[PDB]
Amino acid sequence: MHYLDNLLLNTDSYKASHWLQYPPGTDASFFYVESRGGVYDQTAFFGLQSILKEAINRPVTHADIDDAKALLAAHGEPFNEAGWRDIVDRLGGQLPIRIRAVPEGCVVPTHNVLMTIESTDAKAFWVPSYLETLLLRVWYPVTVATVSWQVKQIVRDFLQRTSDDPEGQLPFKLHDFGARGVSSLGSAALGGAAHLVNFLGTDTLSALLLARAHYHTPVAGYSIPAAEHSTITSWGREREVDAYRNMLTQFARPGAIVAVVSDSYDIYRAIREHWGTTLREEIIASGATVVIRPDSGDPVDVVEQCLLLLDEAFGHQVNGKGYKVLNHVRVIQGDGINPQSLRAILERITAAGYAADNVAFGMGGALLQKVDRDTQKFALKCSAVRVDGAWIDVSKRGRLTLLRDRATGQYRSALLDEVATHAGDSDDALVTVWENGQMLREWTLEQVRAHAAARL
Amino acid sequence: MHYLDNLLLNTDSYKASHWLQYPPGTDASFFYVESRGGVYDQTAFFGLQSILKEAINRPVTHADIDDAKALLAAHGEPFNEAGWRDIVDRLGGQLPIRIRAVPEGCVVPTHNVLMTIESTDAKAFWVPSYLETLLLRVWYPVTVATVSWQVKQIVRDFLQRTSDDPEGQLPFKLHDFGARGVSSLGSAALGGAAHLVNFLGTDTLSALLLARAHYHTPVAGYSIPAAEHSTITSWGREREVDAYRNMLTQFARPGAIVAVVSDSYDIYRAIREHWIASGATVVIRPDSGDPVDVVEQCLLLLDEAFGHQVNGKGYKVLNHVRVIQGDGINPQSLRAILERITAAGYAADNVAFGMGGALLQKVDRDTQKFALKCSAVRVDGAWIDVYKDPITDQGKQSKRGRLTLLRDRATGQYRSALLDEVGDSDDALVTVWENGQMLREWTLEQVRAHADAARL
Repeated sequence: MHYLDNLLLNTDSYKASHWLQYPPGTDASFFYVESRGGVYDQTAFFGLQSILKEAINRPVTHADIDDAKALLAAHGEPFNEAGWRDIVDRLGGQLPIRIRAVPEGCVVPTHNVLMTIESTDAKAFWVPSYLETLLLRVWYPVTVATVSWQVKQIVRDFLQRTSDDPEGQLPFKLHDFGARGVSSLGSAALGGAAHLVNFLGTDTLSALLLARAHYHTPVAGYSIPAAEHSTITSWGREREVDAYRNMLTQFARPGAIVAVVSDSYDIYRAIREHWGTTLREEIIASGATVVIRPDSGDPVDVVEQCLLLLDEAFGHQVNGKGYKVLNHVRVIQGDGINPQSLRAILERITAAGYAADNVAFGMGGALLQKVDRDTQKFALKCSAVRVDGAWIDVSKRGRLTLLRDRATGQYRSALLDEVATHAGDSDDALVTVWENGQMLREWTLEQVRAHAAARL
Repeated sequence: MHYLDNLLLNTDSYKASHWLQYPPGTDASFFYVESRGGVYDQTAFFGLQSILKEAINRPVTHADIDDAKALLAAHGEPFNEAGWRDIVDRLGGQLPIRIRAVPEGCVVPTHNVLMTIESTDAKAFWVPSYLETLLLRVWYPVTVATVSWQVKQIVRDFLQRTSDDPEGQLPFKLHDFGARGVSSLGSAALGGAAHLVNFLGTDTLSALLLARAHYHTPVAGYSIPAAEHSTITSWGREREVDAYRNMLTQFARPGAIVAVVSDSYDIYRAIREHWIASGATVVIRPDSGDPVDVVEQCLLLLDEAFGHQVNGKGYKVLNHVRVIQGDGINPQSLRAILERITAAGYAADNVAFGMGGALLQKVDRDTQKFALKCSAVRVDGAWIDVYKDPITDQGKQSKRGRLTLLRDRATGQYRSALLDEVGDSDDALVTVWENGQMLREWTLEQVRAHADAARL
């Protein structure tokens, strides 16, 4: 990625000449980030720590300026060469900004300050605006973390009603399969880590690498061996049961979990005859759990059909809450899953008397790629500048922060002046996470996961 | 950055388990890529060269294996340590695969082979499937290049009918400003470069860096200084005319082009309520109103204040001023604008378009139904077709066997064909990459030539 290792070019073109647009005598600038609404009423704030670590990873250099000046000139943009040289020569190439943010993992209602960015040097007051492009991409990890968090609340509800161990089951019920469906490796890593705020199951190895490098977590998630259509069908139709038996031979051990896509030829026959008759005793003797995966048919209907046929072959127990738990086998549905279809499946199977323990869900592109900056109407806005020594407002206005009520937990946005006058009942909910080149507050993924305490 | 620098972990977790699942006697695999349909009936192939240069940038090493071995064990996957050590020790850490692709920039109807991947080593025959995750993300640059190419064909049609210089105007008519609305820096670079296949205007500086590093083109695109609305709002309402005045004295010079943003109502007051010498062209961007209506109204008002000349086709061309619409632009609304303004008698010269998230982010793997399928394997010395039964395949695999793409000599038409059958057609794929060596590479100039030659 060394070709992209120049912070001065990690911006929109027109920002190269933007400093010339401020009023004469401008001395400082203040910006905030918020969700202005969208699909969900609240957002799980995540990813700013990774953005800052990766995008601002070294001092700016004179060679950075040389390359940027030449490229921008031929590209058609003026460039503040003298201003950047001053940052290199006088400020050590460190950016004079202060960033404050709500602790990552907190879930905050929309229309609220989530981050603020302020200039810390009078001559280089324009730096916050230069960083708008790379900082506003925080919309992506926030939105993925929010989608994942919203799904977690849905599953938790049905597990509460129908399972004897809701919180033991819950972290494995949404599995991220989206690395092939997202637009970049870097997006897979950050989007996948955003899912891991809420769940433990992932096939996005890049998310483990980002969690290890940026969130102090050596092993942030887990997965299982799983068959693909192409390995099954390479055996030939006549050897479908041998392909399945090989999955057991390689991977079925006591306590192990193994997923097998079972619709290469006919999933009803696969369950009734191959798994449920020919291989049944081998599965029982393995001590393993076999997870059946449909990959065709109506997503809701086929999950219920699978549970019924698996029940007929393997039996069930009834749990403390009166719901059936299949013996030795589970179902995972990755096809056609969104929060609406996921809730529909859970509604269908619990109404048929099956515990939500029996099923798990996969999302791929619907989680990592079918999100955009408008999903939660993300915005980064200038709220105040200092001109001739006086702070001037630029409907949210002035130097702002986020407050949290100590008794109710409710959030609201406020002027910084009111942290003192409202020291009763409310605390400042933002913390300073980055200032003048120094990251000042780091979270572990464990801490982020603890914050994501939020229910609704 | 460096935390993602291990090709062995740039895959889905279950791919670590995958080689154990093939039948005894397997020793080759074959894969093809196609678009199965979707929004558009043809796709511009672009981006594989950047994916290969960045994702496979060095030989695999023993250190890579040690790191992958330890993480995957903790994560829950088996790992083919011996197979990877053999690749490092016997094959120099070079991946034993052959990739063939249509030359980048070529535009191919859907339902056609665009790429094939085949194993080249009998022991390491499982390597192509291991790379499926990172290779399938070629869907993204192909899809962005396709959206941009489809916009180019619409604008081309209207310029041919109403402009005296269609091909001179065309490359500046769609401007990318998606860098803040895309999910990561890497996606901004690769998606932004996909737009540069068709057009010259971009605010995505990351795309310039990728075009230079991966497509050998140091200055691939251009932009102009542009007023930020909120910075103008920082001068105070009583000095808003002062703010726009500053914009021109800083940037407006003879051959220059400068953009000013404005609320549509203030364009009215400026010309009808009353609220040329620099030699520059000023491009006005309205920020309010309906996209089709407001562009027509701006042209009418601007005609009042600046006048126009009639070109050789009979259409009015404004003096000194142009209009760019960057709000609400998608291919359908862009065509509605061109219909309206040309019905009003204005040449397509007068207007340009911007797309942001709508170009770089609001696309997914389903936009062009992008597929990568294993279509054949060799087992016990015989090549066999690989496929799900038609009743469960749901149309996702249209082809079987070892395949290529042909170009008809008489008609220039593309069609897909079995390699064993391959008469008045030439093979349209070239071998771009084999066993660690990039065998055919393109400059962006060549890519653009391919795409610009394609029509409809």
